[PDB]
Amino acid sequence: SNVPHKSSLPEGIRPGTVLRIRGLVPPNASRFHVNLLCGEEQGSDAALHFNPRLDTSEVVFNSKEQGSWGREERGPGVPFQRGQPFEVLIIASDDGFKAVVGDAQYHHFRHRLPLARVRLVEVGGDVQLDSVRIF
Repeated sequence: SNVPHKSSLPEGIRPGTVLRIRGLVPPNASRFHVNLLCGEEQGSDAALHFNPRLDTSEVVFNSKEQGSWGREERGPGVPFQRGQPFEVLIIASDDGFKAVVGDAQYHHFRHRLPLARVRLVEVGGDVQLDSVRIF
């Protein structure tokens, strides 16, 4: 069973915040996601949707605003593998979110929504989480 992991952020997140996600991509994984969302409602606007796609060998970044998706950005290749553990940082600055995978800077996603609207982090899909922490 895939069960979403939710972290409420009722005072939001400010520049200089680190979301640290550790887990395993299980053997039959298709894709999983890390979403920074504006509210608890299903289909909430998203400042960031980070979506490793093992099935298509891509990592997609997008936002959702006023109920519509933005233009996808892609990182280089896919630094995740079925059957292997990973660590991702998502780091908030004034300018955007930096994604770090393993020991490497991976992608910068410029803010599209104001960072102050973020209220929730949801991690789900085909992933077995070790831990999620927000600093």
